[PDB]
Amino acid sequence: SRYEHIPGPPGRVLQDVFLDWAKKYGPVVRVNVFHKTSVIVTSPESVKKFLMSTKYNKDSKMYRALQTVFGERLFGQGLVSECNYERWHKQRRVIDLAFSRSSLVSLMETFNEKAEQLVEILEAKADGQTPVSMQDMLTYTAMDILAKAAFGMETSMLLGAQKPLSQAVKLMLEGITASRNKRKQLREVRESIRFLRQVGRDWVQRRREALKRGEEVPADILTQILKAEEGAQDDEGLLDNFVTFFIAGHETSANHLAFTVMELSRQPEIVARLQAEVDEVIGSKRYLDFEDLGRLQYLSQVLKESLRLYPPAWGTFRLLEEETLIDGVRVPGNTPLLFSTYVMGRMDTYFEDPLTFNPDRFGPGAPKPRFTYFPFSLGHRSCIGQQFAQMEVKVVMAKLLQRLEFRLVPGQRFGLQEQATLKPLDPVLCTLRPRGW
Ligand code: HEM
Ligand SMILES: O=C(C1CC1)n1ccc2c(-c3cnco3)cc(C(F)(F)F)cc21
Repeated sequence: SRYEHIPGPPGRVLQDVFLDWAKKYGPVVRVNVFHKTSVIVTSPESVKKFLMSTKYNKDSKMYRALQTVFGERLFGQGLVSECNYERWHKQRRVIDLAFSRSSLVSLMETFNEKAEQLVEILEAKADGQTPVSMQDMLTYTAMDILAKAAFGMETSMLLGAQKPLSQAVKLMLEGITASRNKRKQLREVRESIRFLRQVGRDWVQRRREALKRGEEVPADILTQILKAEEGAQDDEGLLDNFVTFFIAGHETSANHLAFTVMELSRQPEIVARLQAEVDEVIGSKRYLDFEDLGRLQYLSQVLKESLRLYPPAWGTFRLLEEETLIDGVRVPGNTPLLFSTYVMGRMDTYFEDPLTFNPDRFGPGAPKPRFTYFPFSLGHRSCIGQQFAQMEVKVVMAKLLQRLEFRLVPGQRFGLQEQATLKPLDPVLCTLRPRGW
């Protein structure tokens, strides 16, 4: 009853329903999300007010399904799911060191090596006939990159290894979804979460044993994850961040790559322009240097436009503590506010012809979106891995565009699914040819 006065209702996803309601009912709309009454806020004035202030913190109730699933601790109080400002700030500042310019520049070797491995695997299948799941292949690549870059470990998913680990991730993601929106499913989800935490325990032991033997350990994300736990009573905080980074550090990047390949399959002119750009910047070089990344300007725009229509992480929640007027609507105290870059990206009020894929929206001369576009969120709780992700995806995309032509298999859909994050409903099945053919 406390919300009844708020405007609202009395390969398609829940986010599409929210979009329809925002269009119908205005910038402040009552909705049910994660079993809780929330208010979706879609004015840029509100995005700015709430996201750009340390006064507004995440609503812990809306992160429960990341913290724990079916009684199994998952992300716990890791960097994404910690909602206490002071606890978050402490760990954020330590882990930030692993995302410095210099830290990220050193990762270019890993990015290049895994992208090269992917391209070689794909080239061998480029007979214009063999169907290849680009969603699967890009997910394996993202996983392999993350494991090496963040933890110094070789998952070798591109070689067909670690199928149990692949299964564990899938079931865990299904578990999050089931929790927030029987006997065998619970068993499989619980065991999957325990498995992921066990991988953490194993890899942490390997790190600590290497350090004690005085072997060479390159500073990485794990280094800082350990540093943040220096004098902790147990390893539960460490494992929280291990799992957080293990999942967050590949899942959204994989989704973003899959969406981009999927969309580009019906954009031949844009693809021809991307092919030309890659040809001009990197030529026949096997390896992309950091300085080459900045020169791939058109690719940068395509990837931004991809995130406008297809943000893997659709938004975020803040807790409104006290009754506040939001865009002429009285919103009661102790209310989750939902911010969605997905919704705002598809609203004609914010983007002309919103369903048109147009990289020119992000052109040098173009007016930059003002608080209407946030695929990495905004403010203090923005994505720590933004620059990491932007670099790795550019390396992967550039090498694909350098070497291969993709055709989406007829019947493949462009629809979305929500599985904790947004991703293509279909496997992005393509046939492939070498460039030139
Ligand atoms: C294209 C790829 C990516 C997208 C679209 C993305 C998106 C986001 C978004 C929207 C948030 C805010 C989430 C919230 O408010 O609940 C976030 C936070 C975060 N992301 Fe990402 N992300 C990406 C890649 C990565 C990578 C590569 C890493 C790690 C290597 C990562 C780790 C994190 C972490 C740890 C947070 C929590 C940050 C904090 O609260 O201090 N993400 N990301
Ligand atoms: O579920 C939520 C919230 C409450 C809405 N999330 C907020 C960001 C995020 C990320 C992520 C952020 N950067 C990289 O990955 C990943 C996932 C997961 F694990 F399901 F894949 C869930 C996420």
